[PDB]
Amino acid sequence: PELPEVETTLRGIAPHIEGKTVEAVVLRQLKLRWQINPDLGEILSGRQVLSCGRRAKYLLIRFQTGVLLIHLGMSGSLRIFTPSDGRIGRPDRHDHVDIVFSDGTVMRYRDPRKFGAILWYEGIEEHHPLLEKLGPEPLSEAFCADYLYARLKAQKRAVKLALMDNAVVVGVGNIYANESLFRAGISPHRPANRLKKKECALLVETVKAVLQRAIETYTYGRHNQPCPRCGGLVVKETLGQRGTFYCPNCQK
Ligand SMILES: [Zn+2]
Repeated sequence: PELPEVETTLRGIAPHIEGKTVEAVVLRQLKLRWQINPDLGEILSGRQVLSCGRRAKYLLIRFQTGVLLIHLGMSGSLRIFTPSDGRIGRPDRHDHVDIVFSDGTVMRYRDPRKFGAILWYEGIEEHHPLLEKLGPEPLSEAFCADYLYARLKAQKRAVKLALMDNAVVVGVGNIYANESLFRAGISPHRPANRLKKKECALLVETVKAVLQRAIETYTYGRHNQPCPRCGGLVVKETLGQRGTFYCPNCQK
């Protein structure tokens, strides 16, 4: 799951649980990628979920005594059973966590590869070990032109290495990085320092647009095919330990 997948998971889960009271927590597994607190039932039972949100690939269920972090990893997913619909199908070898509310809603966590994580954190999200070294979120006004200009003035690896760095900004993997760097016309190999504000603005805007469309659920893998704007031979290179596609006639 990439960032937009987790965002649509959040938007599909938030209404059905926000404001509800946890009646019980059935644990069918205690070891994922990290150990699950073996006594989540008493911890969550009776305490209303105050809000729900996301940061990078981590879903956050904020209560009044802490926060529950859920990482779906490589194969993880969540599903909501409303009591007014159907029947709750019997669990699986891969349905590890149930959260039963007093409304009847049930939240089931499924991870056939046992790679996700369910962590309970009493403290400040700003200082979580898995969360502190993260940059600002795209889709947020903390991702401005001035932030990027101040963040690229120090290091100047190629633009793709900095864009795919979770410390610079979260959630832009290979696909979105390539697509956003073409649509901006800034080139993957440009020195990060040698851009300027007038292109950092348009690049953060194009990143936001690429991601925003990526969540409403293509210009990459197009080497040796003419470019939609220039028309150029767009090339494919392996630098950055990941595939790269760009138009050498546009992007500088
Ligand atoms: Zn072109």
